Amino acid sequence: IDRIIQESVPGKQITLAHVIAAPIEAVYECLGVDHEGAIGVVSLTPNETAIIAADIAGAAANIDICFVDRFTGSVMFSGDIQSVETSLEDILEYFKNSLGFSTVPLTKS
Amino acid sequence: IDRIIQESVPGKQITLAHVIAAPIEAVYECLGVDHEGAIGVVSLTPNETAIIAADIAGAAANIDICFVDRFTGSVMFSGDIQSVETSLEDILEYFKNSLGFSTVPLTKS
Amino acid sequence: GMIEELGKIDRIIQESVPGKQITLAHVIAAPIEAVYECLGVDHEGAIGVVSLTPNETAIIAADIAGAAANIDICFVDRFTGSVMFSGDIQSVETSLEDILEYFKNSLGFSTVPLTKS
Amino acid sequence: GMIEELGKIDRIIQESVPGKQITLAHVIAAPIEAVYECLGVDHEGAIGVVSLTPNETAIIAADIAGAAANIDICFVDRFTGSVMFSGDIQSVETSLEDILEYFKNSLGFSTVPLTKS
Amino acid sequence: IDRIIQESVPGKQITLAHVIAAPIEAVYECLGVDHEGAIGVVSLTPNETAIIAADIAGAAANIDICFVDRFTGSVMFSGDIQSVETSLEDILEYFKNSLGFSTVPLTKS
Amino acid sequence: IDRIIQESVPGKQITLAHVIAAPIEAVYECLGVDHEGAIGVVSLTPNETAIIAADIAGAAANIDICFVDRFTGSVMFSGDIQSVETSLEDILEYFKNSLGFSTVPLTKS
Repeated sequence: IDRIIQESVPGKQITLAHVIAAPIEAVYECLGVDHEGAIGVVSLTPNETAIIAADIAGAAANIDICFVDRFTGSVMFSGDIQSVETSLEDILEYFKNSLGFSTVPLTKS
Repeated sequence: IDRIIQESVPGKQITLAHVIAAPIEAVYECLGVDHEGAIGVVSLTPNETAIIAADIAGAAANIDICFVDRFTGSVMFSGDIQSVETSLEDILEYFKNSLGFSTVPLTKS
Repeated sequence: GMIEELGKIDRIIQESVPGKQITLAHVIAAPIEAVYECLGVDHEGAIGVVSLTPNETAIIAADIAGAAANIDICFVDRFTGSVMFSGDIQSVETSLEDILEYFKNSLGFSTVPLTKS
Repeated sequence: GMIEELGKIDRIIQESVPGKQITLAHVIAAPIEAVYECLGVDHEGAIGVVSLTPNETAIIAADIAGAAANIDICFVDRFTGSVMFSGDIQSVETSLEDILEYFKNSLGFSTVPLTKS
Repeated sequence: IDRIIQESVPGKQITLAHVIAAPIEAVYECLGVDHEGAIGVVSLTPNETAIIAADIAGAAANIDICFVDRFTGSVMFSGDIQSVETSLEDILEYFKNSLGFSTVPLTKS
Repeated sequence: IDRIIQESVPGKQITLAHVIAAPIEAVYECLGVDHEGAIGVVSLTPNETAIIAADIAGAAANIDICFVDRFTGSVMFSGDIQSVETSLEDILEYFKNSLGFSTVPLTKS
């Protein structure tokens, strides 16, 4: 079995840019939010970029930030489906173009 | 021994999609749940996808969500064996077909 | 940067996912008093210790252990992927064997042998 | 195990150590109200955000930032390797530039460019 | 830049088997122990093996376990220098021979 | 994209051995220390070696240990610039020459 030294640094990636269009009651309940609208879910690396993603999403009409987590690199936000989708697009486009991030497709459930 | 720089990012994978058909008493007690029915257990990466899997499980079948853990990337839920298996199948199908995630088989004990 | 350039250190992206493995399935036949005290358990019998990946499989291993033999579960830890349980040596070994056989034969996970101290 | 054998998945030992890198040196010029609220800071000025490895270098970056320009440190986090600070846009950019130049030129760390939103 | 999927599992290794022969006061103070004797320090992977190492060390004459940490994979114990050294040797020999661990030399400060 | 199994173990490395010669007030305040003298900062792997580095630092020179963190693998200490530099030098020499660890230069700001 070969052995190597791995110098570990964070990559630059959005691994999830997702809208739950019509969450079930239990999902609203676990976030502690109003049981209305869609939920956007973002996974980012490095984790500090959560605050940047939350700032992009929360600037848009109809978007309320549910939480910004710099410890896990996660953002969740609420809005109508169309607002949530375009804010996910704003995040993907900013991070791809400006920070050279690897990105995933916008996904929907 | 050589040295390489590793840019660490989360992968996109379900590593466990499991039903315990007839849990022992100690296992119901560790989850704090009613001592009836089957338990479904899911391991996901990136961890934020736990909320997506919980939403699919609750919409797929008459199950009770035990917890949704975005910190560990884990979901557990309860219901009759058929209901829990339906929920696991719907998670695995959606994550594979719609998210392009790596998946595992639906496993049973 | 300078360290990387002058060291000619290469760079790769690694997508991290958990593997599927039992890395420890161990019986302490006759624990010392301090080990029983650290688990907060009765100072009698053997202790079984299991290390699993991914960590959520701890609850599956605990269920098999308790169904396999007359053991008392000490803890089931889905945060660390760990299970510990207690009982007479033969019961603890039976439970460890049943965990290894299920994970190897039904799940196809990588498994270590049963080890004893 | 069966999954590994039939998938012909190879196995390597990786000795994990931290690298030496700034992965983020970023100014939010005009934060939204919710971002100021999440940091618990005055709702005025730009925010600077730094991601460092190894995480203990957060205190070094905070010291440079505060010495470089009239900024207010929001937090210094040696557990996550993170620094955030606030001030007028030109002060926040000066502090980020001074962090990048010190880490690149004095320490030889890998560094990203200064980024703006 | 190449990209690979890393299936992460714990290795089997003792990375540290160390005796501080005559700790300074501050080191005794940080462990909350009597300011006498040497300190043995063990780093193990997987972390659950801390309990096995603590059982081997604590069985020996003169050894008191300071702490056993299954969350970090760490053990610290106290005794006279010679007892601490032979207990570190007992741990290294058990884990190398029985569990096939990679091991380091016994080190001393 | 190919897949490999990575057996993860800690490496043996000091990644930071740093003196802040004249800290700003906010930095003394974040550590909760007297606003006088230099600060030494050490990053170690495996994390248990923090206690070994703290012991060497305290025995090397007239320094005050701020914290010894075996959870993060970190040590910080305070003293006059000469004392702090002596302590960092003794840590780097011992870890390189006696433990066979990878080290970094003694760095200054």
